[PDB]
Amino acid sequence: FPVVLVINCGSSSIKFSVLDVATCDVLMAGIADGMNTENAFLSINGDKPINLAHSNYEDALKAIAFELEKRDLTDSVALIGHRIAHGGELFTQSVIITDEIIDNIRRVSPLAPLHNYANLSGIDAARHLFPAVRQVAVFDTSFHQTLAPEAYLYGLPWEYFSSLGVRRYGFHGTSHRYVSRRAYELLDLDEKDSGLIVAHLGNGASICAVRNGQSVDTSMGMTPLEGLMMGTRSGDVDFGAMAWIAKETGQTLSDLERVVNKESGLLGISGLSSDLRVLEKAWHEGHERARLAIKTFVHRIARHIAGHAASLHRLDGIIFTGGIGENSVLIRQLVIEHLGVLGLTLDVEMNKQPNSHGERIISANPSQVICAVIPTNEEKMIALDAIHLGNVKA
Amino acid sequence: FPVVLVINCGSSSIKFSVLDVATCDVLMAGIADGMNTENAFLSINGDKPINLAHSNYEDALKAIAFELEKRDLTDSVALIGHRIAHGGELFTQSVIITDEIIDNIRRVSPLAPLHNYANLSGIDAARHLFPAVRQVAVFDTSFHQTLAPEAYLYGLPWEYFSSLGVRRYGFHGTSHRYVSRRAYELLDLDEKDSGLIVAHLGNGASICAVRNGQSVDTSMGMTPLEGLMMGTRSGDVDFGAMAWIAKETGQTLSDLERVVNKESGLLGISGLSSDLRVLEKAWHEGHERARLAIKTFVHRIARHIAGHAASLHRLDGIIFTGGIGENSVLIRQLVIEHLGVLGLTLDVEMNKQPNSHGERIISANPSQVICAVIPTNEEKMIALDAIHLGNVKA
Ligand SMILES: Nc1ncnc2c1ncn2[C@@H]1O[C@H](COP(=O)(O)OP(=O)(O)OP(=O)(O)OP(=O)(O)OC[C@H]2O[C@@H](n3cnc4c(N)ncnc43)[C@H](O)[C@@H]2O)[C@@H](O)[C@H]1O
Ligand SMILES: Nc1ncnc2c1ncn2[C@@H]1O[C@H](COP(=O)(O)OP(=O)(O)OP(=O)(O)OP(=O)(O)OC[C@H]2O[C@@H](n3cnc4c(N)ncnc43)[C@H](O)[C@@H]2O)[C@@H](O)[C@H]1O
Repeated sequence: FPVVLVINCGSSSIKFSVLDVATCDVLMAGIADGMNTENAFLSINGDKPINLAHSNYEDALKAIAFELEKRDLTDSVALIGHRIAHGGELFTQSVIITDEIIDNIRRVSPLAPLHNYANLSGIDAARHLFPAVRQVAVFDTSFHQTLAPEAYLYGLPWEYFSSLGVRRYGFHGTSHRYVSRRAYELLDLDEKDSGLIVAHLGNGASICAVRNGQSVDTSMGMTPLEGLMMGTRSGDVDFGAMAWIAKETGQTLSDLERVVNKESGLLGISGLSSDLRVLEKAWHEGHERARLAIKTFVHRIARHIAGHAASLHRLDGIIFTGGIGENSVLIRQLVIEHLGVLGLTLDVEMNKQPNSHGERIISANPSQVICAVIPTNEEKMIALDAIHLGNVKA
Repeated sequence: FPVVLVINCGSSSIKFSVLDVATCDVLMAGIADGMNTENAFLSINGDKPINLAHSNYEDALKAIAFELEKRDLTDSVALIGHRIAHGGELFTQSVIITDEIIDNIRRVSPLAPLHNYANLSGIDAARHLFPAVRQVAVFDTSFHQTLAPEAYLYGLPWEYFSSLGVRRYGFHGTSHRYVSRRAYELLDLDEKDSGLIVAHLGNGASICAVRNGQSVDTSMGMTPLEGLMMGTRSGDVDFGAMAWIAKETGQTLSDLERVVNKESGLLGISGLSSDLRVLEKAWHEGHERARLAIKTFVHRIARHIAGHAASLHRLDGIIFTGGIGENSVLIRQLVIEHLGVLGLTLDVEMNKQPNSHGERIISANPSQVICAVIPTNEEKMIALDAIHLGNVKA
């Protein structure tokens, strides 16, 4: 009864899950949190916030490793999956982790230094604690590697691309990939003659155009800062505006980077919260800046969905996913009503249904494009990649 | 036989034209150039590049004022029209210039300091040299003042909007307005139940969604730096990318501002020229970076056209205009082929025709959206506003 241990070893946390290989069901989940800090803890299933004060990335996983052993799981771990933030141009698919892969992840790390050096910290720990276990790296950029240069180039001087690697990469690749594969079933589409837009709407948020099974445009950039407005991120912002602000307030690029990344977005406009549930209720209670944040948020989503549609030969489906996309009856409806130009017709009884109803269509019959909600499952996508790679000879 | 003197008094030049009131035809045109410099000259109709070494904004216009008098035109100048770069939120239409208007243009000047202080330099000169002549200010931002907050807000903290006025303004307002008014005739549309996208494609470039006669979205930002890739401007650029470059090369926000504004775009990608004719031929001659610049250029136009379409209830027309939009058979075709998702069908015999054929439809009958080329005429739009305002009592 083999299992897969999935790890996302972020800048300040290690989220993990243990999935059964035969059914891909979660048997255990958890989050080590407050990493590299004095107050570090490990909450499995939100059941016993066990203190692990002053603990590194390997300590957290050595904690977790014991918890699997306390449950006799350690000896069924046949595979380990690692979520990697950034694969630059080197990674176009998931790979069995070897010394070469480590070097290569290390080479692309300058593109996402905070997050990639935490991913490597996690691989290092896992390799120690599970030496006879095959391990697999799954990159959030890799699905977007099929973008053409016209879709990934910035209008900067060519020098910045060829010597410094400045180009669009895009993220949420594992979600976009997973969700698009699931849409071909739900919508009864032929992958190889199909056109989808996937709106991954969580705390971080991005659109992806998937033409014939392949990503052909996505909204995030070299960094997660491009495209949609999100929880705390501004989304697309006029560089001339940012330069004008600099002069006016004395702020530096670094300062404004923090603002754009940590204090902007739903949080920034509303002045209340990055949380959409909080803001939905605030609007309901007559809050005006909450209403503006959401309307702005919706408008930028509508605008990118339509804009990413231009990279398709035909639009068969729009799929919503993520915490916001799976759960917000309002935002889904607002966005879809903002896309009447594309011929969309919402079915509000279908749109009203909670996420418990799973993969589900939410558009009427007259609708020229199918709209659906498809809960993402990144941990399952990582495990399926791991399972496949478990049959390989290295 | 009254005439209107139209002036665009830019950062380094004064373009002018003299239009007949009864027919709106150009009787005289010219460009004072190399302003605030040692080598300053005045080329009327490209006929006698008259040297005017070391001359201010009033000297240039005093030169021009004499040339009108040498042609007995000075005494038929019934109206003067001034092109203003930026009207902030104060100007929503064209106005008879008074002391109040001057103060107000001066108040909004921090939003576009280079260009607005040159506009005021031009008003100052014209007011002196033509004291009994009614004068009119026409702002490139004013047409976009009908944008809703959701369409003009950035995802920055609310503070930056309410105290510093950081919002989208958009430009090419006079062109977008002019061209959209002309499209209602060409396409036999009712202005009040209509949806247009106008692609103003020149050296500077922007899209505008015009719903029921009103601008509801546009691609430029607080500054001309947002949206489309253009001649020397990058267009939309990931702020995270720009911050990453800063760290890597030691460059400042100011440095990167210059790069983004003056060295990027068609120029930047190709390494050859900001000129599209040069690049069309370069591609034809097998040049790869010329081909990439154009493809990138086209792709970002297609993406914004479709994205601005989301702000319409229905898409009746896409209109091309500007030096590139009026004259590039290739780019028009490429862009339209990149929008097959919207149901466009090009008529290539119609698309092949040069600009001499004027306002013209370039789409087939099956096409679900009419596509057209409509030569812009900003000087005529300014004069028509002036003519109307000549009937007012101040
Ligand atoms: N610089 C960088 N470079 C490279 N990689 C980087 C990076 N920075 C970060 N990364 C990486 O990017 C990856 C993804 O990061 P994120 O983009 O931040 O993660 P996410 O997909 O938004 O998922 P999350 O769980 O945070 O939000 P959820 O969908 O629950 O959605 C939460 C939202 O859903 C809403 N919601 C939930 N239920 C709701 C309901 N019933 N109604 C309305 N809203 C609801 C909530 O209110 C909330 O607003 C991470 O691995 C991270 O390490
Ligand atoms: N920071 C700021 N804030 C506020 N306001 C500001 C500002 N900076 C500037 N402004 C103002 O914005 C206004 C507009 O500026 P711009 O945006 O720069 O002007 P434009 O509309 O591009 O017109 P231009 O004449 O330069 O180019 P054209 O259409 O001929 O098109 C030229 C192109 O067409 C191409 N072309 C011509 N014929 C062609 C053919 N046959 N085939 C292919 N291409 C052709 C050419 O190759 C060339 O590439 C100005 O008043 C300016 O002062």
